[PDB]
Amino acid sequence: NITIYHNPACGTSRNTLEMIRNSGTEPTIILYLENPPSRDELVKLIADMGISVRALLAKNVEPYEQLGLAEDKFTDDQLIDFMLQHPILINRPIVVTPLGTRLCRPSEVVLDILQDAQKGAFTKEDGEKVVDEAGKRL
Ligand SMILES: [Cs+]
Ligand SMILES: [Cs+]
Ligand SMILES: [Cs+]
Ligand SMILES: [Cs+]
Repeated sequence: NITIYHNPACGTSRNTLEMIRNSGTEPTIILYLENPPSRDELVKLIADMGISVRALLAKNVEPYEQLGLAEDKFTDDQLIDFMLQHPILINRPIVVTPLGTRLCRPSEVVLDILQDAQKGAFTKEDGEKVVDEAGKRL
């Protein structure tokens, strides 16, 4: 039972999706920019990811820049509500499986929560080797 909050225009997100698929399951794909999680869902996701709210914030996007989010003047809940109101602020990809939830940055973090091993070697789209045919992480 796998869900990925995906951005098809992001290489990290594409590589993570192809590793989910190479473990033998097709995930539910949520295009978070157009359908972001709700507030309770977002809070849960963050809790399950084990990271700070601030660590999920994408920098180098318009709302982060124009809202001055780089400055330490925001509570966690203010940052969560900015994420709900401006979903491009949610970094990507977020993957949820029966084993847990992770911000998969870098993409191979997803190997921690995939239940089934990669079915064969996996090489990222830019040629970076991740797992060899034997299944060893490179
Ligand atoms: Cs939602
Ligand atoms: Cs695993
Ligand atoms: Cs293998
Ligand atoms: Cs890259």
